[PDB]
Amino acid sequence: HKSEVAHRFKDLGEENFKALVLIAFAQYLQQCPFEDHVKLVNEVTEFAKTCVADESAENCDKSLHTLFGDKLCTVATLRETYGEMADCCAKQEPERNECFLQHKDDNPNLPRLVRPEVDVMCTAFHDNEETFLKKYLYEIARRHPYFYAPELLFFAKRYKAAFTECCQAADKAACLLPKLDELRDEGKASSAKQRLKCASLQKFGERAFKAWAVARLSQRFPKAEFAEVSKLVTDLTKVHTECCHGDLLECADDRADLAKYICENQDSISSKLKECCEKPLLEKSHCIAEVENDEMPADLPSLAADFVESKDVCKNYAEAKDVFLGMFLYEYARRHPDYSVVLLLRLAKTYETTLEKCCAAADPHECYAKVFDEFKPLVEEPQNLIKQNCELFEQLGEYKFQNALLVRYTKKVPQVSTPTLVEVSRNLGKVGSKCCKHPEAKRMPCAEDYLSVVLNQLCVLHEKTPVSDRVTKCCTESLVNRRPCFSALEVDETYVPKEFNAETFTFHADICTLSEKERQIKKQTALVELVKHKPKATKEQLKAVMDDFAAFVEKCCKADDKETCFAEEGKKLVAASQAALG
Ligand SMILES: CCCCCCCCCCCCCC(=O)O
Ligand SMILES: CCCCCCCCCCCCCC(=O)O
Ligand SMILES: CCCCCCCCCCCCCC(=O)O
Ligand SMILES: CCCCCCCCCCCCCC(=O)O
Repeated sequence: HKSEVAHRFKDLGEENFKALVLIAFAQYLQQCPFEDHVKLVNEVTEFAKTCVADESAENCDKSLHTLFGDKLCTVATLRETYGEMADCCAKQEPERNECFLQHKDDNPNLPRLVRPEVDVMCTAFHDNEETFLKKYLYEIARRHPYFYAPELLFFAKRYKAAFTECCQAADKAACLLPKLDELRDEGKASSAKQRLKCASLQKFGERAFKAWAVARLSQRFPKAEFAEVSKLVTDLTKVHTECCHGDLLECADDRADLAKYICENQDSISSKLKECCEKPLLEKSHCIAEVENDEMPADLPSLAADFVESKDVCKNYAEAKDVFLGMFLYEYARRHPDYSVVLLLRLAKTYETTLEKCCAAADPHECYAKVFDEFKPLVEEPQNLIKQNCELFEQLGEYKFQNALLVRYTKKVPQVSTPTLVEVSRNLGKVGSKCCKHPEAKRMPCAEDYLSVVLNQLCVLHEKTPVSDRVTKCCTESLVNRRPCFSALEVDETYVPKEFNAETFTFHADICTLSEKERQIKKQTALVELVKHKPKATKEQLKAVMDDFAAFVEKCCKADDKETCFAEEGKKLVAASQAALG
């Protein structure tokens, strides 16, 4: 209407409004105390209500941008705390807003946010639920000022439900700790996934992005016509482009518009949207993004007629190459919800390479007659990797699977740090356990998505402290080529072994009184260092050692003296091992 603020307040509801205002202020004023933000929230909410009562009331017809920037510029310590950010206030909109946006600090220097003990958390949750949760929301938003505010709200509500259920359980910790871990990991991945999509857009351009959206939306909405998918791809590309620039309101409005269009057109798109489309504005976009794949229509024909048989392939291609490739991609993807999106794009690139060569060659239709054959080994490559790795997972369990991976990747890239090798290997093993309990139909997209996050963490860490030319290569490739680049890593025959360090392999009784988790990580750290010291060590030779180390740890955590069993048996274990592996 006349009043954007009034209109937001009506659409979100007072509770969501207050939480979004808190996140937004926290994201821009990363260094003000919680109590300051509480007071800004209350003033803004007060003013909002006046508008709701009367859109003609004073100031109620200013833009949300103008109101927000005005409010920021009234912060008394703005120059003293934020330095050059206060210079934004000398500008008029929209420059002022742009200026504010650029001064968000993606790397604030704040202490890590520690998880308190369970009884401490549950007690504060009971004694003042609202401030417990809102102060958490503030601590998180100010540490991640680009994280999309409504998704951050969706996480906050899941935490609230976590505390609600677990703080009244018999074993509070056993209930609560798994949920907090799950949520922390989902959140960190979700944020790493937003960042990664924006970086890929930048580096690879808008056409690769559109290719990716085609494949993905085509899998999702297999009954939509190409021109409907193409339309969503164009809109989605705009949404993601604007959301990467970072203005909350511009991103939210784009996301709302698309959700609305989709909901007004369910019968052209998918039959699984009814639920999402009935949800309030706040949750619509999010629910649609997560909607399960529609059913494939059923009597769909071979792509042969259109894409290989037809006289006109080269004509139809030449007339609009991306549209033709896009149609190829659409028809492929909609028939294959069981493929990774990156597999579909390799196949599209193969087809494109083939048309480019064949359509300019002596006999086009002869030249590309056999193109679909090129696809077979690109499909089977990941399928067979999934079966080889998942069989290994079933034989070993998760922990021993992680150990095999640790041995595996240490030999390939022994220049990687141990903590990186250990974190990534543990994490890849978690992808094992997650995705290998899916049936075939769902295995490839599972791995793609979870691998995408682990192999991005790997790349993130590594480009921060570079050490392997091979890893930097795989990290700087197209996202299409990232994972196969990693699967092609070969043992580093060039590697000079690490020199023996007695400390590295000295163990104390404190390890008997460590978490299951933390003991594992110390055993896995030693395993890596064992491989880094004896890289040519054999599978039988490694297992001999592990079996002895295992015996050792039971023995020395089972005695009346602990301290010296660990020093005494230790010296013995290490001696035995150093001559077993020659
Ligand atoms: C109608 C939307 C445009 C779709 C363009 C199709 C391009 C398909 C083949 C090339 C694959 C690009 C993958 C990449 O380089 O990241
Ligand atoms: C005395 C109260 C003055 C009212 C403050 C303005 C309320 C609107 C807040 C808009 C927050 C959105 C931030 C953004 O995306 O840039
Ligand atoms: C699977 C596509 C269905 C379309 C649903 C529209 C929502 C996508 C918006 C994406 C960009 C927003 C920023 C983010 O939260 O990552
Ligand atoms: C280089 C010779 C010193 C060898 C010392 C033994 C190192 C043992 C670490 C093995 C990790 C145990 C695997 C496990 O059971 O979790």
